[PDB]
Amino acid sequence: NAKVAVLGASGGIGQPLSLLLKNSPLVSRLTLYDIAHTPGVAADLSHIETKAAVKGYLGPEQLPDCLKGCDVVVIPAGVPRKPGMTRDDLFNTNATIVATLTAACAQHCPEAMICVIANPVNSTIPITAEVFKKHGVYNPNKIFGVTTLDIVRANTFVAELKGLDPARVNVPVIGGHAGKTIIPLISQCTPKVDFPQDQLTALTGRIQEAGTEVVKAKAGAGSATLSMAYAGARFVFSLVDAMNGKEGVVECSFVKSQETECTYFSTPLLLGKKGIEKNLGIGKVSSFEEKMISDAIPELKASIKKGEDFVKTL
Amino acid sequence: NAKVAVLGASGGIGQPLSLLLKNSPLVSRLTLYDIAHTPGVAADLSHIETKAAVKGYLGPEQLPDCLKGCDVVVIPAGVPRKPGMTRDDLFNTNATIVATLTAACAQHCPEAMICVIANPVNSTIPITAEVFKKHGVYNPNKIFGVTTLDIVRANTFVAELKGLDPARVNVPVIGGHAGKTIIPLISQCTPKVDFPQDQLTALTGRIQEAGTEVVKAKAGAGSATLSMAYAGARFVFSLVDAMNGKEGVVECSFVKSQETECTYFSTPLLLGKKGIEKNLGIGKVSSFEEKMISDAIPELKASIKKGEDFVKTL
Amino acid sequence: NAKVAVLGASGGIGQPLSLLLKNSPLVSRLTLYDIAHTPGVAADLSHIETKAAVKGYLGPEQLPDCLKGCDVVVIPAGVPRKPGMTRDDLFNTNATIVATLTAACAQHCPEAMICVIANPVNSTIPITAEVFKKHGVYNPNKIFGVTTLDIVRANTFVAELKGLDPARVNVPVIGGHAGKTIIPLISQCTPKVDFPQDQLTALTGRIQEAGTEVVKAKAGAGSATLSMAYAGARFVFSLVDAMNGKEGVVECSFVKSQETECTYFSTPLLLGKKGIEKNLGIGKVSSFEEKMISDAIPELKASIKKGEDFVKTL
Amino acid sequence: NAKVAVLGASGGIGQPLSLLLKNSPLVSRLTLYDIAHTPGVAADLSHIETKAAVKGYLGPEQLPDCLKGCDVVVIPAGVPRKPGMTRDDLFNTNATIVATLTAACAQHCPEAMICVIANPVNSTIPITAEVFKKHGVYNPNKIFGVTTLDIVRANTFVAELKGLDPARVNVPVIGGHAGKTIIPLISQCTPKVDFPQDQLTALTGRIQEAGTEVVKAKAGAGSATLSMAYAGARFVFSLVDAMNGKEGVVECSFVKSQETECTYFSTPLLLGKKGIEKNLGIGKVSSFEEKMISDAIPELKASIKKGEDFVKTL
Repeated sequence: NAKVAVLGASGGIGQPLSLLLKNSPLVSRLTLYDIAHTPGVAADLSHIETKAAVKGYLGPEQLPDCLKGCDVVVIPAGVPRKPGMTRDDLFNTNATIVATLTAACAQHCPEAMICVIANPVNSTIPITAEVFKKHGVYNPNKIFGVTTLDIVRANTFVAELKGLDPARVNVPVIGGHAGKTIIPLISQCTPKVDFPQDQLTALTGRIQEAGTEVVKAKAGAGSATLSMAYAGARFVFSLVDAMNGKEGVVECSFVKSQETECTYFSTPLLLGKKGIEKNLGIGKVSSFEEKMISDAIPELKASIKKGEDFVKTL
Repeated sequence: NAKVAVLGASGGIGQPLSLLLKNSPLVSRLTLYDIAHTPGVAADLSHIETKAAVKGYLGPEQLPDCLKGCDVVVIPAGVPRKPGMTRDDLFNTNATIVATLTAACAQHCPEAMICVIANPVNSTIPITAEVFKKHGVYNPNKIFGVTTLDIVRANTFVAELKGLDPARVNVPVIGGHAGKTIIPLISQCTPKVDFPQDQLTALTGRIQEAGTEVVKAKAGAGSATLSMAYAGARFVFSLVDAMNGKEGVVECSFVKSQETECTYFSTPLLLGKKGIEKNLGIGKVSSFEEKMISDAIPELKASIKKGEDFVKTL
Repeated sequence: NAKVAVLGASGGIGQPLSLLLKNSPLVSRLTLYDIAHTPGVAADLSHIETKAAVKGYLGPEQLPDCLKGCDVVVIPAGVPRKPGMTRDDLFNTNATIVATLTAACAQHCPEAMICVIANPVNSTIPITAEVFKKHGVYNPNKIFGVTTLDIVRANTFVAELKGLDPARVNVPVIGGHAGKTIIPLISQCTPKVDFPQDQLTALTGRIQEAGTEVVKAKAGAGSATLSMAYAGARFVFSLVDAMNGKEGVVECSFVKSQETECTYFSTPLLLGKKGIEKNLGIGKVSSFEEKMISDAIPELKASIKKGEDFVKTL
Repeated sequence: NAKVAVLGASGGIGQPLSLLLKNSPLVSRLTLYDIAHTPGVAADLSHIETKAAVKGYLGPEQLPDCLKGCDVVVIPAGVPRKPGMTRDDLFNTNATIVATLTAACAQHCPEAMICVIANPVNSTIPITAEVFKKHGVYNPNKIFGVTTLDIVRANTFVAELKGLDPARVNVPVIGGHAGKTIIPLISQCTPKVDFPQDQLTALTGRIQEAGTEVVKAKAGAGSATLSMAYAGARFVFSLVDAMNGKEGVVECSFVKSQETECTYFSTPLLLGKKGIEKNLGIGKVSSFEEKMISDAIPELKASIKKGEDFVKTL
């Protein structure tokens, strides 16, 4: 009986994401928000033979009605990358977007799970947290930076190289969601896999640059949409399952953390009825993986401070 | 184990359809075709953690490679309606698209199952058949006009009026896929439902004009995409299941038919390893439903001849 | 000091057309209307260092304000063709667009010159006329189906074949604006040009199919925009010159006509202070050109009745 | 006689710019380049009844054919701003675009005038210069950062405030093209105008933020396109006129400079057959203007350095 809001539902990620959500028997009400096209998207989806009641909402005047009574809010809203851009180049525009939408969440559904897809996640989660603090309703167990696509990619790339079924591969990925902050823990992969250091370095590099690879491949027509819809759907379903009392639900996500000196960090999280049940931590890692964690912390701290400083000027 | 081609994979229907197919454990290879953007879409989808190998093809030169060894070909390729248009306003453009694509199918994967989504279906299926006849490889048990969205809509609308779960509702829909040729057999609905004639006529009208309702809702941004992807995926999965040896698989579809005076007609079909195993026919219908069939036949025969005459001029 | 309104100013034709008008010393006020994006287009254009005052209007509330006091209204509003479509395939969408916009013109600037670009012109001019008749303000000397791009094309193609300066070439084009109804009168060209038959036939066909040529070349990204903006601007400037009292201003345009049995027809028109001063008629033509007129008449009459019937269904 | 290449001809600026160039009797050959849509744009423009021969080129394989024999190359190519973005956010994308395109210019038409519109101009001109240096063909009198839109805006705003014909207004604008580096010299305006400091400050701020104002007004639909096409065309025509031997042609442009400590800077330039004939310098300025110059130099220096360092990484 989960009530889910999608903010940015008319965009490239938002539409196929809303489809996957509508198709699931976990969702009872699907409220869609954007600045354009939502009524059409809602009409389209409302015809699908599943139980989820689909409602479309349009413009900041209707945003409160979209959020009212929501259990989960997913935020794919945001400007995508063009070839040559870094995720950091999107900060100025997407920071304003996230601050506005999460302010409405703080006011109208403060108890909801907030899942931010909007890049750069390393900065937009700190923004979300500070906005919630401003409204006096900050719960760090309920705010999630969606990094699930990194794990999905890692699983796929490991499966391809080792001739495995990616459905039965699980690579923990930690740190953040940008460049060298993406740290795939191949040593913790199930099933156990052994790559030589040159192949391991190549695999790790491809995981880190996978987003840019897709941006390049689309050649100006945006960034990952369909795989991001898949990964965002996976995360929401995991979260909704856990809220309904499903046990053993573990997902990596960029959250308020005390695992490192970084105040926000991605690690495997046991999810439960109140959101984050337990942060399962970094765990035992190789020297190579330790080196990556060390190199990533400087950029993570910088991205975090950037997001915090943006909210200070509001 | 199925090898599925999606012709028009970069379009509004094509992209979410390709996503749903990539997510399926029934698909082992997914080849995508379009005249633009296919490499970007293929790169996007290839990151998803499922077994299906994804490959993107671009331009008519690469169309043969896309079709090589395919088991099922799905054709969402086509121009969508704008508000005010009838499906027949798309005839000239989509007839040419279907004629070109199905000609490539006849040459390069004649044994494959051909699922045509491109509208107007009442003419484009006749076009497909005549193209296959011209190449001397016409198998009427393997060419399908996808009407599944009509059934999906009928199930949803009946479920909403009776307060049922759409997953437990099954409404046979017969005839064709345009206006009054869409004939929902509410008298054969499982479970049995009783409407007074005024509500039954309103429900019947809603099902018939649902496509136009979505076009009006999208207000220039195309026609049904996400619900059509769902409906298209449903039909493909039913078909692939039946091909692997699943029993009792029944789907309505616009096909070569001897059930009425129309040479092509939509009825529930028992699917199997060779495609259509048995046409289950119209069955017993109400007087109201009998009148709808009688009134639809002239339009169906007209649309069929229009498609046949188009191929005849080529 | 002309006041010009552009209805559909945010579209593919509208924006470059608006630029050309803003750049002209003949325009003192430029009012722009559309259902989206107009404020941004007006803001952009308002920075240009010419005298024309630019104002952007958005939505039905503001449409009357755009039209009040206008000398000329240009209506590029309408959906463009995709490859394989005929101009007639756009009728059912563009008919309502033209009906709505010309009704506002009839109410708010009935004395203005009404220049309809929206296709299919052979049907949308009849619509415009009947709308003006319904409002009791029909002046056939002020309603113009813009065929100017046919003449511009003919001039270019003749000039290229003969190696002439296209600025010194003038080819009358008569009939209508769709395929075989486009009748270039190469026999009346200035300077007089003599082509061998095979070149003459190829030239004539190229002129007739030029729009489809551009649609093909654009491969789904619409139809002629930049050259249509040029041609539309040329026609407006000719109208304004004539309104300012310039002598001998001649333009072909699709207008109410008694030159043939067709109630609307394009011929060279002497323009004056009140619009059409004198219809100069078909004049002396060749046998090849006479046969083209004969072939065009049935299609034109069909297109005209289609537009007339549409208004009668309202 | 002038052969002009437009690199980025299919974009928002490129299309209307190409139209204005096609319309000009100063242009005899027009070559259009982009990575998509160019064939359609070229076909469209090739129908216009002016002498300029139009040809379209698609993809890096055809870029050399586009550039050979060119007298002037204009580069509007580049990603536009979204609301929130600074021009600096576009650096990474547009730097790569400019680096690639200007490398091709240095290889295939090193004698051509190079007019860079792509922002941030304060960095992309340094990129252009260094790329030409690498190929041993650097001519600083032929490389221009197009700042003309700032002058066009200043003229319009001054004219509007004083009720003047903007055609008779001329405001020199110096420095660069980004925020506080845009320095309008109102003290050197012709005709002489007098504003109180409060008005002068607001007018000055209005000119500096004009680009951001349009981005806001377009609300996500890009940045200035039509006015930039006007301003780009103006500059190209001034340059081509000067190349034809017209005397007294003066335009402000961001060029290699020794007028200040900045190695690149915008001031009024006397144009001629060699490109830059003479740099006319800053001239006599007010205290207010002197202060703006002092405050801008640090940012200009950083932008120049940033561009130079980028080329080192290639």
